[PDB]
Amino acid sequence: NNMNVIIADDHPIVLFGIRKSLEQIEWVNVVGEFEDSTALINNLPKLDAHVLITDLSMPGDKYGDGITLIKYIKRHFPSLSIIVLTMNNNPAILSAVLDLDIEGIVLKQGAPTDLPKALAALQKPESVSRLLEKISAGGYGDKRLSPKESEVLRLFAEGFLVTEIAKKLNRSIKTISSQKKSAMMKLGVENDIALLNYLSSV
Amino acid sequence: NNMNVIIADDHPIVLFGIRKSLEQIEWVNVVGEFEDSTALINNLPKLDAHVLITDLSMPGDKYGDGITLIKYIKRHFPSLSIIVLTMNNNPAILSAVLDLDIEGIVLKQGAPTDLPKALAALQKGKKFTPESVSRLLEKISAGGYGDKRLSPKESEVLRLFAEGFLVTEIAKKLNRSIKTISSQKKSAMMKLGVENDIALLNYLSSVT
DNA sequence: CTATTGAGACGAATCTGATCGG
DNA sequence: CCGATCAGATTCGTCTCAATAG
Ligand code: BEF
Ligand code: BEF
Ligand SMILES: [Mg+2]
Ligand SMILES: [Mg+2]
Repeated sequence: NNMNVIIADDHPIVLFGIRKSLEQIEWVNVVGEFEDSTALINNLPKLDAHVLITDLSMPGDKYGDGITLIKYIKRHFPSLSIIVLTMNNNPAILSAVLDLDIEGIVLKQGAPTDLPKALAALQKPESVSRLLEKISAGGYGDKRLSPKESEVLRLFAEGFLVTEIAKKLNRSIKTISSQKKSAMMKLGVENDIALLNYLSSV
Repeated sequence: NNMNVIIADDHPIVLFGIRKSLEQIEWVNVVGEFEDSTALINNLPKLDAHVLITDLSMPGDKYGDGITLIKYIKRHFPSLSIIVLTMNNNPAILSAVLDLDIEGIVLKQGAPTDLPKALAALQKGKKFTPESVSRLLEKISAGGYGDKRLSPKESEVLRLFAEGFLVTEIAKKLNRSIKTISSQKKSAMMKLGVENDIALLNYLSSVT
């Protein structure tokens, strides 16, 4: 059958890279290419699209990025299937993204033919099973953050401050401080540096 | 006239793109596609290449990631012109990356025509510093202020802060007040081009 | 001029204690 | 129970402002 796909990446090289690879599949039609959440959300309605390809680390003055956005897309566009596609390889972040009950995750650091492997499944997941098994079978089942906790442990590595994260996600500095100091408690780290080391590696 | 190109990026979707971006240029010939800095080095002598388009942030066990690697390649593989294509948006990093005699810097956040125009400079023998790059060059650049040279104490503060120590601890630890440590930490971030603490720590990862 | 060093004012963050769900 | 969410008090850290001599 015929699907209509939206591609939402902050890097136009990767964005051209995908559309180039989705020319090969006849029944696939790329009906747009956006480079921020505000652009994605503004022209989402105007386009009849069954499925969307998005990334985690993206700019968004309004609608935010990552889990904050995936829930917002799901909320104000439930009709639309969502394929996440992230450069991030941190089990703690990924752990919370998998609960969202999205159409699938293709990793940016996975072989190129995993994206075709995703759309093949969604037409008639498998992709969302592998990581969940691997993540758990890697000895990182003791690193199961909640959505909020990941959605800070991402933004805090992006470089956004706690005051800044509270203003962007419409909570208080202390609710974020809670979710943050909670996150490190779940990971087993004490000081900002040690957290960023358990975020840099995995 | 024609050349020989290498591409090295951990994300094969980027690698798929970069390769397809140079199919548009008839006189360019793609002669390598590597993901890591271990594979890239082994096959460097085994191929006759005149240019490399490599990403800073990639996995490396034997050889480093970022500035440390570009310093090794400039040392061991000196004939080969390097263009850096990275998702990094850190003035301090990019700055220290720029001052290693690299043919040109392109960004992943930069427009798609940037890599063509960066090669168009290596076609007409010169560099392309895009809008997006120049925008970050503004941050670090000020008027004098020690010619952006860190002081003996400032250097000592960033070191400990990078070790994992807190600022109040360093105040007790280095014969002075919190004001002096904060002052000298904050002060030293203005010189390098960083603004937050996260941006500081990553610059003090590249210098390894 | 800067460098090194601060004091007081103010923000930026952590620490209890409390308030409602499956 | 713990999830998310906050309002006190209190500290960590920064900011405004300004002093030492080199
Ligand atoms: F920046 Be995304 F995680 F690909
Ligand atoms: F993440 Be890489 F530096 F492009
Ligand atoms: Mg990104
Ligand atoms: Mg990379």
